Amino acid sequence: GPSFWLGNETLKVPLALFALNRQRLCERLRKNPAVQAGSIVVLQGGEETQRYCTDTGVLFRQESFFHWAFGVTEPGCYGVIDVDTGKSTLFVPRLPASHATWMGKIHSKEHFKEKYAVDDVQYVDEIASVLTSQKPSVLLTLRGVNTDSGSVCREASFDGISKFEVNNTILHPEIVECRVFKTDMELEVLRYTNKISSEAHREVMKAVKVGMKEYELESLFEHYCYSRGGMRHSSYTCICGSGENSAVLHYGHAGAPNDRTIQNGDMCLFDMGGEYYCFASDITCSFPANGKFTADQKAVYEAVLRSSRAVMGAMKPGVWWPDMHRLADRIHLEELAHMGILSGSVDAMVQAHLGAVFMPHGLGHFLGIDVHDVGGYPEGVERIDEPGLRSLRTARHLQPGMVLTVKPGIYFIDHLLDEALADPARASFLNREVLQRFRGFGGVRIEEDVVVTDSGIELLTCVPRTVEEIEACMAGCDKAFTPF
Amino acid sequence: GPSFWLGNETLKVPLALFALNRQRLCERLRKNPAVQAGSIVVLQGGEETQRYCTDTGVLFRQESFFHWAFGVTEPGCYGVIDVDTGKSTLFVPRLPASHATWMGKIHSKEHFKEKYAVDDVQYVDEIASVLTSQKPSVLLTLRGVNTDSGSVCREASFDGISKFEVNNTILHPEIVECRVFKTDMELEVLRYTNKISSEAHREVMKAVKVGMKEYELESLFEHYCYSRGGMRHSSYTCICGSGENSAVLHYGHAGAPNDRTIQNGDMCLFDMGGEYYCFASDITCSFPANGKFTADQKAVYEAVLRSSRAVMGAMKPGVWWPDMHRLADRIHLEELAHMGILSGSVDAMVQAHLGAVFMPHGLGHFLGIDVHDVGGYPEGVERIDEPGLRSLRTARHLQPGMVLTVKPGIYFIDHLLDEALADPARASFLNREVLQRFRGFGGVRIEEDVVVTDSGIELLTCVPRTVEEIEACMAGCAFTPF
Ligand code: PRO
Ligand code: PRO
Ligand SMILES: [Mn+2]
Ligand SMILES: [Mn+2]
Ligand code: NA
Ligand code: NA
Ligand SMILES: [O-]
Ligand SMILES: [O-]
Repeated sequence: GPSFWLGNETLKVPLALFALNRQRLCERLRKNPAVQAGSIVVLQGGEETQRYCTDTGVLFRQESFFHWAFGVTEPGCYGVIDVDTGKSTLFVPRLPASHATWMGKIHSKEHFKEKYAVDDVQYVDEIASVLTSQKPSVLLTLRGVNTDSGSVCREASFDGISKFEVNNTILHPEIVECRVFKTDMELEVLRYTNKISSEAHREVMKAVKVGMKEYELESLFEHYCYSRGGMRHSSYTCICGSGENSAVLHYGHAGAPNDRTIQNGDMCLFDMGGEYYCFASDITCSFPANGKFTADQKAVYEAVLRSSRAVMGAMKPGVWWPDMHRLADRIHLEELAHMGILSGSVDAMVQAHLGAVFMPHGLGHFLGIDVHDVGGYPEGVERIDEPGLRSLRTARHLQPGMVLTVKPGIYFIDHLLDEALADPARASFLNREVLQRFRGFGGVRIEEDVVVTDSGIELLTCVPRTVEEIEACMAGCDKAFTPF
Repeated sequence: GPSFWLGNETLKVPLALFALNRQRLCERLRKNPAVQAGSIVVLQGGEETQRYCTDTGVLFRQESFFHWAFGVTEPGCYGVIDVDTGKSTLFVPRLPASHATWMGKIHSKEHFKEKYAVDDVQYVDEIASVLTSQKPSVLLTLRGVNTDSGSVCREASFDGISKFEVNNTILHPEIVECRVFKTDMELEVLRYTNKISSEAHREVMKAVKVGMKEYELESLFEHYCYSRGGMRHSSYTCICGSGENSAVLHYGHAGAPNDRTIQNGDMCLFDMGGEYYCFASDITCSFPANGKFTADQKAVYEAVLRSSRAVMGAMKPGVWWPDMHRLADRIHLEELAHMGILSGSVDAMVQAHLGAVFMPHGLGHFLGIDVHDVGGYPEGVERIDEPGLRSLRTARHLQPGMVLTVKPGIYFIDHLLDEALADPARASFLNREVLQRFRGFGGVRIEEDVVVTDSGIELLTCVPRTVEEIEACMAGCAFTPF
């Protein structure tokens, strides 16, 4: 069948990938007691947008549920799926003649049918007529709450939909659950996004020089990803934190826009991941700006390397993800004590939630169509009300087919450290004489993308990780490393 | 005073630029007989957004009127200007403690006051209280219609604004008119955006090889602009049309995403412009993919070079922009006749609107903080309902301080050609046997950015333009990323 491809050495993605997602969704819905015969799933694609009130077009990126079901790159579409038969119909915009002048060829419906390997193609303005002719029992539309943003998914609507029976409660948890479990075809794409982003991270490590602006490496990363990988988008805004900025978890946004000059002695924390055909990657590399770890940098870095590898070694089906977070916390505390930053009983440190001072974010999250992927907190799964753990984006147990980021880190964040020092329950663990040395250090984060398998995990990411490997890469020796 | 700067060799932009814009706006408003004493201009800045229902942040780019007045890069702000005194107050978000963990330093109000060189800074949640104490007659807010998008400008609103008298009609025409005329400080930024984008176009011409994907050059262009120019954004989505795609005017969008392989014998039409601190550039270069113009390519290319230079040579204060568009049409028709594509009276061709078959878009437009800048069709300036001219984004007369793109082109667009061939009023001019050879040629566009001066224009763009210059540039043996 047909494939999405951007030529050169980019990945051919079979449109069969999306056909399989539609089949899986129907199979799940048919087993749902709330679903009656003759139901039709109705999804609305994203539309073109502009900057504010201007005619400056914003580059269109498809809505993630719609992409998952159809793989369609054009704005203004709808898509429906007959649950009982699996029959898929794509609705495409009926374009004005002038489109041919300004935007390009006005493709036929048959062109789109062949391109996307759907069963039928119709024009958007015909959706009420076409659905009326099929005499559905109920239309199943998308509405639910994203547990990372708090936003409500946009339910499909069209002229005449009020004449149909519409249910907007059934679909969301079911299509979310399908997205949680990646197919082998989806894993092929995520292997590829990790391949290209890993290569780009290695090029950045080779290119980094003291005196550069952070954004020079953002630019280089995205250029590798696009020109070599066909990744027109990143999965999220690049985080290129040097020096103290490496303690800022989502550094690089408009308010802190990767605009610091990299200094000798700084640590760098570069959290970047290209997106290919709306599939994510998320990789974080930490390294010394000048290519040589100091003793202090090595100690903090290897503490996080230890927790990274311990978690990857422990992950397998049945493991409760919050237990992996607590494992990372315990290892960070052990290593911070071994460094002289902390002293006393590590058991007592754990009981006092001291780990969250140094890692105030969740250990990792689902990854897929969205970098913070859906389904972390389905009904019944509760957020843990403790420091650090409350920021986990899932409290689920691991099962084969899930894709997770594993992103432990240690940071020196002044207001968190100062809170701890003001707190009798935590203050005694801290050795200020040693800690003062790490004020303004920033932090280290080491992030891998992995698949949960029957036997453990498959590591997708391929970047240098030991001190020796990283120093070699920065010296231009990027291939001299061996993944976990 | 303070300046915006992204280090290295990037441009230092004084915040005085925005203070001058605020002064100019107040001066204009004070002369408006409808404006009451004690009026306060109230603008609302852009807010952070995400992709659909996800938590995937979209990189924030400031709303253009707000940027013009304040130069503020942070989301979630408001800004007000006392019309009578010119006093400026910026309102910034009161951030939660956790911002320091996730997003960065929680700057003081004093930090923002010094950064932006405004008269005062307050928190957004105090805007009603602050405005109340100033006892304004009327709040002047922004509402009007953009004549390129047809969208309505988003009017400022805040909790408690209902307690004020608000006028949303006066401001828009006045702040639009101010934006039409660029200050010397604004022109310095537009010289810089043209400089970097010109350099990036030259690098692309040197890098193009047969067999590359169009998007490889989009990527290279944006990388040059960001890494060397500090241009995090482009002014618009890059248009990298090779072969027949060079006839597609806004090629490169998600539906036609710069994904063709460049072939031997193709013409390339690359329309790209980096954005610096929300100031635009817009440059188009046309050239043969293989570095050597054929006879047919040279003829079409030099026709557009001729109209480009003729229009630039005629531009000066008082010139009616639609007359320049018609000048370009007449030149294109003359040249297409010399080539043998057309035969007959060029006068009669013009009367039949044949020029619009080959150039269906407007000759050019205002450029500034938006690439299609505001103010092309103020009240009293009408759109001309004729082929080609109806797509002009302004029908104004030129005045000093206006910044315009000059972008003639000739394209071979099947459905326009087919219409013309069916129409007896136009078909007689077209020589089918010659035209057939140019089906699938694509097109040529040559686009310069210029400023109207007291006596003529100033050219901002600097790329190779003659056939000799282009061939020498592409044969050049500087920018090696990895
Ligand atoms: O938002 C999150 O969950 C991770 C934590 C470090 C940066 N991104
Ligand atoms: O939209 C416009 O006015 C110009 C025409 C060529 C492409 N951009
Ligand atoms: Mn990340
Ligand atoms: Mn242009
Ligand atoms: Na190096
Ligand atoms: Na900029
Ligand atoms: O991350
Ligand atoms: O253009």
